[PDB]
Amino acid sequence: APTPVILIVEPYGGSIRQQNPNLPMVFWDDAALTRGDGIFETLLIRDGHACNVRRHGERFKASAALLGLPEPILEDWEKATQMGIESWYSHPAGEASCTWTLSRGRSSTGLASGWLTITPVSSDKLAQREHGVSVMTSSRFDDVIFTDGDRVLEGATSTVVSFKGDKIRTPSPGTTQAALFAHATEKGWRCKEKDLSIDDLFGADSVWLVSSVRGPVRVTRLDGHKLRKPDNEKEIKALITKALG
Amino acid sequence: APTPVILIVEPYGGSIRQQNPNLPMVFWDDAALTRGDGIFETLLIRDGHACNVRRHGERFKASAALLGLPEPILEDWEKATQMGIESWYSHPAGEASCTWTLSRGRSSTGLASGWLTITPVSSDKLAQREHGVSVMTSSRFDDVIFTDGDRVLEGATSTVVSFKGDKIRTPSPGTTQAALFAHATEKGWRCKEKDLSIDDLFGADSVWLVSSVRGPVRVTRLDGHKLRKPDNEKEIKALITKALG
Repeated sequence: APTPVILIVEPYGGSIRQQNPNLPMVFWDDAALTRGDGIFETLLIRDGHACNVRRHGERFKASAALLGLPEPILEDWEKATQMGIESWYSHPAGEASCTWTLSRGRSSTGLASGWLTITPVSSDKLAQREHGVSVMTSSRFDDVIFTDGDRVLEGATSTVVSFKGDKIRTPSPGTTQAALFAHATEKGWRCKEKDLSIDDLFGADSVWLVSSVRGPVRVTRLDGHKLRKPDNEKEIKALITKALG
Repeated sequence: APTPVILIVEPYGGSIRQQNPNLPMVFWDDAALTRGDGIFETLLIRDGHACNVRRHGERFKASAALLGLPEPILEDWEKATQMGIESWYSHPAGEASCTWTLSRGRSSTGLASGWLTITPVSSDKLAQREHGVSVMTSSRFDDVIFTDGDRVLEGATSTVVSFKGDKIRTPSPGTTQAALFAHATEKGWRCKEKDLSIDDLFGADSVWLVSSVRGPVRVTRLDGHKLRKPDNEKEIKALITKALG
C-alpha cells in the first residue's frame, strides 16, 4: 500500500508545506467542515507530470470565481503538484490521482485553506479500463448515465462518448471533451456535440465513459444487452488515453 | 472573546476527548473533506443545559438513518454535550450555540467521525432578537422566506410563524414547530399548519422567524412596508423563548 503524498498550498503566495498523512490537518472552524464554500479539481499523474494541467487549472480558477473564493495562483498550485509528483516517484510507483482542494478557510483567520493529495489510481479504475462498466439510465457495475426520456445527458462522474466510423459524438451540455476533441481532430476524427439518444448509443460502433483519472472505459451494458465490440477498440483506447495524457 | 469548547465523540461507545481549538483535528481522508456523507444538528445552550435536547436527538438520528451513517448513541452525545456545557460555564459566559457533527469518517479506518463545538451566540443573533429581520421573498437584513407565487414556504434557516388573535399558524411543509406548538397549546394558543399566503402575513397581528439558537425574531420587513407592532409583543417573545428553552 503506497503512502499518500499531501501538500498544503497557502493562499496569496504563501508557503508550500508537506503534511504528514497520519496527523490531523484541518481545524474545527474551516469552511470545509462548517458547510462553507469549497472547490476541488482532480488530475491524473503519469510518468513525472500532471496530465492536461492547463485545462484543469482553468477549471479550478472558474470554480473559485463562481463561489467568490480568492483566485488560486496557478503557478503555486502547479509547483506544489510537481513537488508532490517528485516525492511520489522518488519512492520504489505507478499512475496517481491528484486532487486540489480549496476552501474559504478558517472563520477565525479569514485565509483560504488549500491542499493537494496524491494517491494511487484505484484497482477498481484500472480493472474497468481493461473490462468495462455496467450503466444505469436515470432522470436528471458501476455508473449512471443521466437521461431526459430518450435524450442522453452525462455519466455520473464522466463524459459519454460515442464512435461511429470516423465520427466522435458527445451529448450537448469539460476538461475531458476539450482534450479529446483537440487531440482526435488532429488525428483526423470528426468531432461534434450532439443531442444524443439511447438509440444513437445502441446504433454506435462503441460507447465509452471518459474521465481524467479512470480514462476511457467501454460501455458493455446500458440497463442490458451486449454493446458489440469494434475492430478499432485498441486504437480508440490508445487515442483517448493519449488525448488525456 | 470566549474560547470555544470542542469535544470528540467516538462512535460505537468509544471515548469522549477534549480537542484543543488551536490544533488541527480532521484528517485528509475524512468524508467531511472528500465530499462524503456528513450530518449536523445545532442546539441552544442556556443556564447549564442543552435546550429541546430530546427533539434535537431524534432529528440527528433521523439524519444519520437517511444517509446510512452509523446510528448515533444519544447517551454519548448528550453526556459529551453536558461535559462541554460544564467546561463552558466553569469559566468567567452567556448563552451558547452547540453543533453536533457526524461524518462517515476516515476512508483508511472505516470509523465515523464525531465532534461537537460550543461557541457564544453571535452578536448578530442577539441584536436581531431585540430589533428584527428584513426578509426577501424568493422562489424555491438578513433572511429569505421561500415562496411559490403567493404561497409561503419557510425561512432561509428558520420557521415562519404568524399570530392573529389567539391563533398561531405555520406553513405546511421540525424541532422548532413541535416545541412551539406543544408549549403554546398548553398555554391556550390555537396552533395549526396552514397553506399561508403573503396576504395572510400582511393581515397577521405579527410575523416571526423562529429557530433553535437565534430564537424568536420579529419580521419588520418583507420586500417592504412596516409590519405593525402588537400589544402582546413582550408576551409572544417570552412564549416562544420559553417553548424553545
